[PDB]
Amino acid sequence: TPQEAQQVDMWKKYIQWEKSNPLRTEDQTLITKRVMFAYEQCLLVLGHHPDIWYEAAQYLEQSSKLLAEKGDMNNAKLFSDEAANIYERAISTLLKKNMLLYFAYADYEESRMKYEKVHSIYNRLLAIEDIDPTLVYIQYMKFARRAEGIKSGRMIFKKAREDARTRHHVYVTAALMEYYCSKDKSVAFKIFELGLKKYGDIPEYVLAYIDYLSHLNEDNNTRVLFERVLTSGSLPPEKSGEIWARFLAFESNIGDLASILKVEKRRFTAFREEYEGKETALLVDRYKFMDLYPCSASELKALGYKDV
Amino acid sequence: TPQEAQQVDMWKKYIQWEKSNPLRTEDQTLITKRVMFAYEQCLLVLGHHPDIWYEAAQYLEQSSKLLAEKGDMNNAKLFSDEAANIYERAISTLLKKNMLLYFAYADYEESRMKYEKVHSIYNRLLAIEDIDPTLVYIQYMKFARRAEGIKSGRMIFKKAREDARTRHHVYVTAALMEYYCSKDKSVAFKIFELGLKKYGDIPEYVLAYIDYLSHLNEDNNTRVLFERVLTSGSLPPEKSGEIWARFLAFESNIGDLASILKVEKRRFTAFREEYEGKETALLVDRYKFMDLYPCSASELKALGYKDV
Repeated sequence: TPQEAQQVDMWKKYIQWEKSNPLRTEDQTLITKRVMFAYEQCLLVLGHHPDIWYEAAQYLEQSSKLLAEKGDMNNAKLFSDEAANIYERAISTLLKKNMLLYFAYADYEESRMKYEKVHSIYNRLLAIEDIDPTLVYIQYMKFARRAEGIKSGRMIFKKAREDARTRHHVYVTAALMEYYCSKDKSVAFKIFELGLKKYGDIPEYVLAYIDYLSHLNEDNNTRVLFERVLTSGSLPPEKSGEIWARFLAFESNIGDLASILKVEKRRFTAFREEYEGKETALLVDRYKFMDLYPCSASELKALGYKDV
Repeated sequence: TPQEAQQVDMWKKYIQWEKSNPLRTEDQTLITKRVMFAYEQCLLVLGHHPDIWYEAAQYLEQSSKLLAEKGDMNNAKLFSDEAANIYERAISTLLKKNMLLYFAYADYEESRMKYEKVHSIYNRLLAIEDIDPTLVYIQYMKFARRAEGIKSGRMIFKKAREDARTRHHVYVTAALMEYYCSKDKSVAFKIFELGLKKYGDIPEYVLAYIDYLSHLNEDNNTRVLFERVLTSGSLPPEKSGEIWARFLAFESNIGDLASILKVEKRRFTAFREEYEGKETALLVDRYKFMDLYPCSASELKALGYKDV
């Protein structure tokens, strides 16, 4: 609502004034106390805004940093700990399923080295039945690996495959992790293959896999994967649109005109209904390269051309 | 214009009807003529619709294949050379500078081994002063590679650079060609570097480079590239949005929380204006993964979140 936008601004503009140390004081612990009081007053009527909680926690974070740099250690801990309580209150009441704050809180405790504290935050979220954990497992994995090594990440991945709610993105994340961090193509291939087993009918997963393999730059292996995913019967034709496109493109970069036309023919087959009476529309994707088109916009729509 | 569209559809149907050979005749060359006569009358008034020319040119090419597939060589060649003149007529009259047709023409003549003919078409087009040759050179190089070889491709790439109208896309194409075909990273690097001098300010080109390098999976090199791309003044700050997200994503994949936050701080520092009092919206990009967001679309809305 437009009216609420104004409340949020009066609060933020007011908190800003408070942050500009009106007292002209120098006792940082006193400024921070006045600023927090303001945030509190704000949270009483805007407790449903993730940003309010986040910025407040962010403030105690920067504050604690200042008192530390300026020697004061006692208040550096009090404010550091208070920040974490901000996150706790956030997810413990008004925003119980807010992934954004859970992740912020996780990162904050990770920065403070409280790894067990982190583990309990992610798992706390996961234990909430009505949410899509996919993105949660990903963050969790990135944390395990980052702070406890490969083996730790793998355990989180395993916990992810065993959760019925997890979706395909988790396999992509795991496979690439093995490839980028472990520098291990062998396992990358294994996890992708494993995910292809249950998500061979999801174009974004298949495309995700196709893409990883393409960049290895070994023409043959790449062609096999293309054939396998397109010709296994797992991926419906109505959804193979971009796979065909990618395949065409691939044959264009390192193949020959016979490979290209041949593939473009198999696609027309798959969409004998779709691109019917519009072969010219399909022809465009044979020439377009990142924002460059064989025809003008108006000319391009008069062909009935639509692009992914 | 609705009127225009109605007529095309109208004629396409007729032409199509004539293609069904409503009066069952085992005389193809006659079915063809009847269909071509239909096309001809259509091209007489709708010569400005590329699809009509191409589709007609295709039918002939197919009729030439059905006749040649039964022994009748005479008509096979007759209809083949006929298809070619349809392209020839299409670019010589109403669509003098239409890329899709020149490419389709070139491609057709190429499938018939008429390479000199091909070279002529690409050149007749490049010969036209007011057009964007970029995509024309890209296609020419592709042809030059498959038909005459890598040494030939590099030749078209030279002309492409020599031409003051060309845009960055040609460098990306050459660089990747050297990578995907020549399997030569050393040259891919030079071309990309060569190009980087002329287009360090074009986010599209830079992202293309980063992406190529990034997939080579050598951490420190990728990092160095990011630092150069984002650090030299060549890239207008307001157009760095995406590069910074790639950078943050990159660190998120293979680095620790510190480097992640370090890059996030630099991103913010380069956008104080942009995302101000909207720090939370940026935090979103720290977690998002290929279509999975930490918040609900509406929640993302309130944060003033836009996707770079």
